[PDB]
Amino acid sequence: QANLMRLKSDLFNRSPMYPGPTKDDPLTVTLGFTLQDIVKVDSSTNEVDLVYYEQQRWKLNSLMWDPNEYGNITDFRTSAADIWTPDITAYSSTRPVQVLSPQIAVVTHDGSVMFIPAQRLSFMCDPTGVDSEEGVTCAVKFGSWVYSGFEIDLKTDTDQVDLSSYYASSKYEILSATQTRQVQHYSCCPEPYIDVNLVVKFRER
Amino acid sequence: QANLMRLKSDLFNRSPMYPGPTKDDPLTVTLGFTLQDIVKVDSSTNEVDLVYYEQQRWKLNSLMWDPNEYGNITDFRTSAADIWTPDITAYSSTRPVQVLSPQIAVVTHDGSVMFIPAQRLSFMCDPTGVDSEEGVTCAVKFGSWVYSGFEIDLKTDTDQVDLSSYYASSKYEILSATQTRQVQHYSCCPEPYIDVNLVVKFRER
Amino acid sequence: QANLMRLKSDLFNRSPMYPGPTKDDPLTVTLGFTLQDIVKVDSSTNEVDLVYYEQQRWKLNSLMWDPNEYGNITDFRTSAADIWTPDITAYSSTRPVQVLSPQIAVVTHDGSVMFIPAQRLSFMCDPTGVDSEEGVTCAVKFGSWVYSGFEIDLKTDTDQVDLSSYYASSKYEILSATQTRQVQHYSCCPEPYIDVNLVVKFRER
Amino acid sequence: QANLMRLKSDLFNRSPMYPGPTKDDPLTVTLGFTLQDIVKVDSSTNEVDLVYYEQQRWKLNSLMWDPNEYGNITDFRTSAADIWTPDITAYSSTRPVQVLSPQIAVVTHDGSVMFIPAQRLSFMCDPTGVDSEEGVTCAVKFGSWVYSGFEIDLKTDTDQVDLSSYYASSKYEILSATQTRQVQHYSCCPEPYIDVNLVVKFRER
Amino acid sequence: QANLMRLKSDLFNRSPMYPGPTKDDPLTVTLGFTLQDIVKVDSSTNEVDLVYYEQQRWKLNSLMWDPNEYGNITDFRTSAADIWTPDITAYSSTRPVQVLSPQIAVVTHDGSVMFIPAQRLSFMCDPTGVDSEEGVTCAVKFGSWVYSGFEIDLKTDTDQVDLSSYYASSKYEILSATQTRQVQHYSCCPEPYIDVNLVVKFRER
Ligand SMILES: COc1cc2c3cc1Oc1cc(ccc1O)C[C@@H]1c4c(cc(OC)c(O)c4Oc4ccc(cc4)C[C@@H]3[N@@H+](C)CC2)CC[N+]1(C)C
Ligand SMILES: COc1cc2c3cc1Oc1cc(ccc1O)C[C@@H]1c4c(cc(OC)c(O)c4Oc4ccc(cc4)C[C@@H]3[N@H+](C)CC2)CC[N+]1(C)C
Repeated sequence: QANLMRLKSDLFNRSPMYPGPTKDDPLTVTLGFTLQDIVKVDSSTNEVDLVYYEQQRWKLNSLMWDPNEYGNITDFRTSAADIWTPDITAYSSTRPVQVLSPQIAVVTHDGSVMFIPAQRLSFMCDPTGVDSEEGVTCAVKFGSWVYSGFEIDLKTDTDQVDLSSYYASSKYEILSATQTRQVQHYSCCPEPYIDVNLVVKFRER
Repeated sequence: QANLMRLKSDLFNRSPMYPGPTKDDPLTVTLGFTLQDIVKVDSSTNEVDLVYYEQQRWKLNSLMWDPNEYGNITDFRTSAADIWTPDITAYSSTRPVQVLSPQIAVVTHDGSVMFIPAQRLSFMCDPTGVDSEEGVTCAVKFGSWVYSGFEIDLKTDTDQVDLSSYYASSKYEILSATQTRQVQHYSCCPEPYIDVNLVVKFRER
Repeated sequence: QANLMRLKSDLFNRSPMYPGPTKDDPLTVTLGFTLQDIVKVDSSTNEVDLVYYEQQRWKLNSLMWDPNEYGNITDFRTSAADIWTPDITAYSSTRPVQVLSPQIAVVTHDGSVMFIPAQRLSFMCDPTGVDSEEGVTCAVKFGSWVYSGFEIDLKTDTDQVDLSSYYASSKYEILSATQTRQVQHYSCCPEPYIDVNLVVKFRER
Repeated sequence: QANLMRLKSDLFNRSPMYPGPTKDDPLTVTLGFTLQDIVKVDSSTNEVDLVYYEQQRWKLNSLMWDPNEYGNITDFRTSAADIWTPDITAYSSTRPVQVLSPQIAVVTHDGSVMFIPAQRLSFMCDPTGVDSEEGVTCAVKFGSWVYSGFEIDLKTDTDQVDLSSYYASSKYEILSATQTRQVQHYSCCPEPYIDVNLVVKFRER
Repeated sequence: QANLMRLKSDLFNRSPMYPGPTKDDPLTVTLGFTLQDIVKVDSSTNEVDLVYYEQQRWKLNSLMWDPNEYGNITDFRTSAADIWTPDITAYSSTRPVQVLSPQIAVVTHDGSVMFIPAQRLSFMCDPTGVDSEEGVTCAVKFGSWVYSGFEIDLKTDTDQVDLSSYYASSKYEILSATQTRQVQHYSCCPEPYIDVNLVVKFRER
């Protein structure tokens, strides 16, 4: 534990925290979703509740170290509060997202960070037709709240949502689930905006 | 990165925080709304729930810098906790407002700040007649809680609520949505009080 | 800005915070209610929900200053957390009160403080008869939780609750609303206790 | 206020906080309940909600002073965060307890502390028979979560629950309410455990 | 009080907090569940709510002392905030866990820690058949959120859940409850992953 304490002190206590990305030093965040359950549909307010894991990854020069200088530590776990993290947010939630897991990240000696919060999210969806063979389609966009594509770029590893852990006995079965990078341009500004579109088709039985 | 780190230290770590405006140093806050959805109407209690983005802009001389002195940085993002923010509040909410987005501001080198919190708001409105073709009109005033017009002035860029992001499968159809600056006068004191009246006429799908 | 920052620095950063009143240096807190809406009535549990502004005023010697020494500043606004506040409490709530407004107060150069929190309160009341013409009466007492009348006295400026802001389209119509200072003797204790009794008579409109 | 400021500084800003009791230096906490209302009875989940004031009293040598040294001050009010407090817990709650009063205590010159949190508690009870002339009996135990009776001894001043403030128009009549110190033997541990059994008999209307 | 104050200062105020385990300095956490009550069952969302006490035990060399040096103190109670605690998490919750007990742990002179948070948990569970003689079986896995079996190994003293405290009058009767260590291996990586599977069979009473 002596070496890890030294490393953390060197990384965190010995310099001002990373002030986030800028156009001159942009960063790429990879997003991936693991859908666990569709827990609730409300057809009187058009709200649907999902439970999922959101995998985020990024890399910072300021979090790099040489394992040989620290007893060959190649990675460590630490509170998310200890590091900068991206402001990735649902764009059409209807209630504050509910965090279901400890806020702890894994940092690797190449400066890469992996952070996987589990969340319950209520978002806007008209669920009518959910009780049919065809099912229904809902969508919610995820992206930075304040950084344009010039500061934060988003990427997915695959366009397919991970369904391997979807609750087998859910009230709702998943027909398809995709996660797709998009580039928007608002008629006010020249910079691109990026989001990842979570599109889920599902039905009752 | 080095220059941004130095700039924030100069802006935030060297002086005390802006103590807010006064009659001698008044401020103008620009407000605007982007209505995403009407998520609930409760006819038993006369409450209606909105989800919206709330644009706020103002400008502080104490947040100014010369880009040439800081590696040509022209603006930056920072936690809204790092800066003074106006106490803009709904005048007829029935529940604490729920914040749906990160609290992060954009600061520009001219001292301008832009802050766009997304919110779920419950407020007083009698929805009677919402299920007619003529619909129903509700209204909520927004303004400073403790500053009069001598200290904080309000403006809208436009009197038209931004509806271009309105949920396309909402239970409710928006007939009109305006945001209008108003000068109030309580028969207690001379100084004027300013508010922005959000007025929304809508009906069931 | 400079003068104000200097004033606050002098009032808040140079001496320990005011530790609250004692018998030898008692304080008077003036209370007043602006009733905005009766939002909910629950006959299953005998709970009624009110939304109101609670106006509080008191005066501290330690908050005085000479405007001439501070650029003619005669008053200022500041976070409620910067100052001592009375522990004024509803005595028969059934849920934690919910705060609907920013916790900011106005401080004046003679040491007077004005604080007006907006709140939603659930309290004990049997609504039986609310649907009639006579309506129903409910009452709730407000006062310090831990200070006796030897340390904090209360008073009202008028025993008439301010209804000039009551929601015109409430489900309930106010027939009467009074706020009355009471002096209580508790058999446990030789000190006088003071409360303000908010009595509201109302019916379905 | 000068004298009170000195006293708090001497009591609080000189030594570490009291680290809580040990077998070598045990502490006795006195508990007393004032039942204000049985708010809710859920027959579908067997949950009952009470509102009560839980009076806690204990005494510490480290909180003692001589009034002659501090301007005849014999007691003072202070934030509960300023002092050690016992971890008295309801043992079969089903939701986190909700605090309804300010977290402030009264400290007296003999080192005695009195802290009276008003709370709303949901707990496990089968309300079958509540709608009979005989009513139903429910019980809830209170005591330290982590201290044995070797470290914290509990007592009541009376076995009779204070019903003098019970809400006159509750949906429920109280047939009886008692609070009884129990010495408990757990087979895990040779040390005695102590709890206070709150037993309430009640019926509809 | 003096000796304990010394001990806490020596354990907590001299060195940095334990930074958590690593592959070189792994840690075993022992878990044991005491099931108090199955409180809710929702067949429209497939969620079930449990109240239980989760015993957690582990041992750090950095928490050891010689009782002879500290007045024979053999163990002490302290806020869970003063120490490192393992990130043990339910893998299929549908809402943030609710904490029902004080966050206070017991530390023993051999460096061992015992911490027993009482909690209400909502987790994914199809209750179909709960209203039958055979009842239904649900399960939820517990483990570290970010540590693999190389860093945190889990174990149970027994595979039988503690039922000695189950609410006698619950709406649901417990047919069986087991808690068993399991070793997973996720396709991506080679390190073992460890969880404790809590399996409850139950029926309406
Ligand atoms: C639904 O569409 C939007 C999606 C998103 C945003 C904003 C969107 O559209 C809006 C954009 C604006 C207000 C309200 C909006 O609803 C701000 C916009 C604007 C101004 C100055 C700028 O600086 C010079 C600037 O860049 C601006 O444009 C953006 C500001 C923030 C964001 C995007 C664009 C991120 C912002 N956030 C949550 C991410 C997703 C002044 C006023 N003006 C309205 C023109
Ligand atoms: C690791 O598990 C426990 C941890 C702790 C305790 C008890 C625990 O589990 C037990 C709980 C019980 C017996 C044996 C136990 O081993 C009592 C339990 C019970 C009854 C009545 C209650 O009131 C009407 C009640 O609240 C009960 O549950 C608790 C009682 C005390 C404590 C917790 C729960 C605190 C008690 N102690 C000091 C703190 C930590 C009667 C029937 N029943 C046996 C089911």
